[PDB]
Amino acid sequence: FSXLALCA
Repeated sequence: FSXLALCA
């Protein structure tokens, strides 16, 4: 996915 819990 694109952005879960570490999109940083």
